[PDB]
Amino acid sequence: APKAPADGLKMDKTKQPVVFNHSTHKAVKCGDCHHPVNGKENYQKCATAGCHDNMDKKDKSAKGYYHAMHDKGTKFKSCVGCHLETAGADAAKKKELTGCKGSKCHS
Ligand code: HEC
Ligand code: HEC
Ligand code: HEC
Ligand code: HEC
Repeated sequence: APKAPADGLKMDKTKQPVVFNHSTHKAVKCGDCHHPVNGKENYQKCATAGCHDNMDKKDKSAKGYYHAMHDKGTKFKSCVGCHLETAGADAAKKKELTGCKGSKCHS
């Protein structure tokens, strides 16, 4: 059994880095993010080679890193996708959780 790491993890593959905290996602099952691949939940970094390693922000295939982090209608919920659902009709929360600028993701 893997262990949830400590808060303050940096997602820094790009020029727009994001801090991910596990302690704020306790309500979400590990497997919802560290999703099955070949029938087993995979705990490798999302951008591991052969994973979401296409750094072209325009790509919409499963390989696209930007895509996996931001899109709706994806096989597993994206950061933004889940956050949208979470905020509901609350404009303040929408800003905080889904804003492109001045949000909890991107200052
Ligand atoms: C989505 C909301 C997540 C849930 C729920 C959990 N984790 Fe997570 N974890 C997530 C991210 C985006 C990252 C960073 C990965 C990257 O590419 O930077 C992590 C990181 C981990 C790690 C470290 C992996 C590494 O750096 O090699 C581990 C071991 C880990 N997470 C385990 C873990 C467990 C045990 C969880 C449930 C209790 C869990 N995660 C939930 C996103 C999300
Ligand atoms: C390689 C071993 C991977 C790792 C580590 C992570 N992902 Fe993944 N992801 C991978 C595949 C092969 C696929 C398709 C799975 C399938 O059954 O089709 C996915 C899919 C996604 C999706 C859906 C994309 C879409 O529908 O267009 C998302 C949103 C996603 N993956 C996100 C994600 C994140 C946040 C991860 C790190 C915590 C991560 N994946 C790890 C391969 C691999
Ligand atoms: C649902 C399946 C989620 C997914 C996938 C991810 N996040 Fe999330 N996030 C979720 C909830 C329910 C909450 C708390 C909402 C609240 O304010 O009440 C959060 C919160 C965040 C935050 C703010 C708190 C913090 O940890 O600073 C951030 C910055 C955040 N989430 C980032 C984030 C990223 C980078 C994700 C993809 C890798 C991601 N979330 C996925 C629910 C869900
Ligand atoms: C957290 C829930 C996010 C919010 C809200 C938005 N984005 Fe994001 N973004 C997120 C992550 C996890 C990442 C990758 C971090 C890393 O560097 O590893 C990003 C990155 C970007 C980038 C960089 C793309 C590139 O140069 O490769 C861009 C341009 C970006 N994000 C744009 C963007 C927009 C337009 C958003 C509103 C719709 C937005 N982000 C919100 C997570 C989060």
